[PDB]
Amino acid sequence: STGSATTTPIDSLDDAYITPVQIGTPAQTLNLDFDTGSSDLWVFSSETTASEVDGQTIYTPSKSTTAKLLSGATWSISYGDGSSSSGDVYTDTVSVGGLTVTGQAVESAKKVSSSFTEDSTIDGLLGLAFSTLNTVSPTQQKTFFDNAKASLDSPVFTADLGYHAPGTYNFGFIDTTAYTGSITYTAVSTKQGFWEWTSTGYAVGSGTFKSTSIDGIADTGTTLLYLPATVVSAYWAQVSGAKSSSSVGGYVFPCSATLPSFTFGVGSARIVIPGDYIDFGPISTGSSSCFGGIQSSAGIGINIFGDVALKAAFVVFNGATTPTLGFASK
Ligand SMILES: c1cnc2c(c1)ccc1cccnc12
Repeated sequence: STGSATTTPIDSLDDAYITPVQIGTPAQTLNLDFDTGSSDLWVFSSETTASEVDGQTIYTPSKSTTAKLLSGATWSISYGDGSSSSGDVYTDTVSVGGLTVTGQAVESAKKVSSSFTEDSTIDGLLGLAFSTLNTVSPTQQKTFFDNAKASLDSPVFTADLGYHAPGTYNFGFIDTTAYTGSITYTAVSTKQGFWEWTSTGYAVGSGTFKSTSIDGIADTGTTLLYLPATVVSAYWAQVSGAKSSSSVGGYVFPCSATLPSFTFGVGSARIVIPGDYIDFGPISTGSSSCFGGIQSSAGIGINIFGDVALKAAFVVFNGATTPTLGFASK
């Protein structure tokens, strides 16, 4: 079997992407953020504290004939940006673009932190990292991808994110018309539970490529590209007037400046991120200072190839016995 669904940016900056997901019988459609950096499928629900819901579509397990309370199971997640959510667990039928999984753990949120409440367009998250990161206690649960794996024609999912435009998430097959040239595959380490890989270097604009190993994670749930301080400093040194601002919390640049492109290595292949993709607009309404899409990972502890980098490529997440990541130009 296969699945194919369209993903759409939530705003004009591509801060996040939402993909419609059908949960329960009869179907309840919720717009979820597909996150390859986490492993919990959690949603806003009829059980969420009324004051913490601001416009989201909620899942109502009492209206689903296939919903089952997973007696005594609880979940609690604390994301990298200080955001958190927690609640109880149900099992229910979940479908993504025609691909159906029965008995998928659906984590019903009882409490959500304010940053989730503020994003009215995001109804929950669909975790696509490895199942060892799932927070369900006392019995850890499998991701949607892990549950679908046996049924898929091929144990892969692909991410084709658009720049200020809709894109596609495909499950079970590789669309050979969605990319140009060939796909370069690279090794994945699953030790921390992430799609962790090693980039072979980088270039700023039309400069010389610097061969250096950069260990990072392919993360669809992170908006920006977080790289070591040395790399980020070399990029922003090429932008007149760019500087690191502690009040803003990162590198900012004059909105009138033209940004150079950024190249990252995947084996012997090169993926070019156009400079326009690194512009995240004014820091505040009316400001002539703009926020950069390439930031330091020094305070994070891990390098993250977020939406800024992934949207410049066709990306294959190969969940075979020995997992790999594929990258192609598009
Ligand atoms: C991810 C993280 N921080 C940001 C954005 C996206 C977009 C705009 C912005 C403006 C000021 C400060 N941070 C951000």
